[PDB]
Amino acid sequence: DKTVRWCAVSEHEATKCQSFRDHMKSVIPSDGPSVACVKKASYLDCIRAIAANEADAVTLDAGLVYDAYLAPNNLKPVVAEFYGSKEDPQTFYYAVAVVKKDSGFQMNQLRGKKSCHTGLGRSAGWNIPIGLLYCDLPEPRKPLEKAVANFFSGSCAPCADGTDFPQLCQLCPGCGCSTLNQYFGYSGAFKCLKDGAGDVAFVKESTIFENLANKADRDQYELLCLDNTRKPVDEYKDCHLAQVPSHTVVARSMGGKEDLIWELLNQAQEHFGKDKSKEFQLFSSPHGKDLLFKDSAHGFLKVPPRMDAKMYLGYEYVTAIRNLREGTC
Ligand SMILES: [Fe+3]
Repeated sequence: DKTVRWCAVSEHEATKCQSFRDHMKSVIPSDGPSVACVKKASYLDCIRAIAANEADAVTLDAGLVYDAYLAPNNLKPVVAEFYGSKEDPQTFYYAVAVVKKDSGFQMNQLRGKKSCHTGLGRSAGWNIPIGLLYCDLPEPRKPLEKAVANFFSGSCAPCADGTDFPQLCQLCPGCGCSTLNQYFGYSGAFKCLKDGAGDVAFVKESTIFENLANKADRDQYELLCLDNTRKPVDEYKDCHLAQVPSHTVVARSMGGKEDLIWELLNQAQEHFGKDKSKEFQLFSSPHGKDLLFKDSAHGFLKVPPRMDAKMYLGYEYVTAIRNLREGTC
């Protein structure tokens, strides 16, 4: 019993959140957990809000989970999304590089091309691809934003500083850090490529399938494999950049309501999980893609007692992120 203040980032998420609140009210008893919606302009305002006791929960891509863990925020992962199916839940997904068929370039010929990123600091859209290309970048590689802006001939990296690094917002003026920016997130990064703004889109394995329903339309796209070859979009298991940890809901370390957060989400997935309700869907919405939780998610799993961001993410991934921030070739 009692309120979980969910942090909605911008308009579309705020609308889905208010719908969430309302449908949970209709099914959950007077003594069950309820939802309140707090709207912020970016995921960063959400991390700050939670730390400052203005909100309680927000789902973050694993790469952002690391930053949220850092002081002075010190937030921790409490609930994780899982993909695949309820039968064989996957707590990881694949980072892939989508390109158009016959565009004539491999992963080793990305210099000078235009790039579409989900957002600065995110797993598939930034950490993995930029980590792999790091030494191919021109010195000085610090700041990273400058070396990246100089490698490609223009990009859309939502949440990046357009003032200091304009080329990083060339494909999406302003580098908006929410769904208000049409080239934000997985589906936004894919639109950026489909529209012809960029040459490559750093997204996950399900993105193209979530956007193009016909196989004939998807046959016009390919994946860049690490062995400097290309494979069709269905062969991502044999052509991906890396496997990354699933998105996770984070909360305060003190007075964080993690029990209530789990109680709310567990009930939520039961009533509004995949194929559960005709009235409301937790993992989809007429208002946009990946709002509050990823559309590709099938449910939630509780994170073990007192697990910190570092242990949750793993040694490898945390090293990848570290090596990107300082990093020596
Ligand atoms: Fe992600």
